Amino acid sequence: YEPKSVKEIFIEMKDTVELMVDLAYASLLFGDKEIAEEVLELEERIDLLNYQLMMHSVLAARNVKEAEQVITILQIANAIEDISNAAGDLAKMVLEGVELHPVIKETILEGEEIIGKIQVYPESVIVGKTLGELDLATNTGVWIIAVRRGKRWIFGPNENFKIRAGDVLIGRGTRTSIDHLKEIARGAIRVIG
Ligand SMILES: [Cl-]
Ligand SMILES: [Cl-]
Ligand code: NA
Ligand code: NA
Repeated sequence: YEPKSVKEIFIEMKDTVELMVDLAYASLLFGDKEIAEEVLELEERIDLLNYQLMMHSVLAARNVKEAEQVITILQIANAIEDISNAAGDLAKMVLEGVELHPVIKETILEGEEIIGKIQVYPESVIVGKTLGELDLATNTGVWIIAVRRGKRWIFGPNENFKIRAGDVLIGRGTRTSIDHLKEIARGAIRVIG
């Protein structure tokens, strides 16, 4: 079985925890327990990745200097784990079904960076275009963290994911970036970039 590198594991941990925080906020904004459950599942993936990272890091150091260097990696992974656990604490609030103070959703919709729901209409030029080909993060500033398609969720969709009419995109970005993508998704804006 092909071994992974410390960097591959590290990159997945970093990418994953970022997705987790975004999804944690999304679960609070929409009071969505399925999103919240995904966060807890990602928390488990982070623990597994952290374990592999420690296994690799331990085995990779044989002398003092190497040891000192692998320790810096473990220290950062520990910080990532702290963030992962914090995101899990937010998701747990949603799973418990507590009544959220109204300012919470408002805060999520009004910060420098926000979470937004974007409905894709049939006439939108993005229909039929995969995420890889579109790369919305790059071309629109709107980062897609999940997609609701009917009765199913696609979390952290890759480049092989193709957008369809009816899809509901969950994005993270500035308010103006979100309103802009909504116009594109509606069909009002026929041009992308
Ligand atoms: Cl690598
Ligand atoms: Cl379609
Ligand atoms: Na060692
Ligand atoms: Na739909």
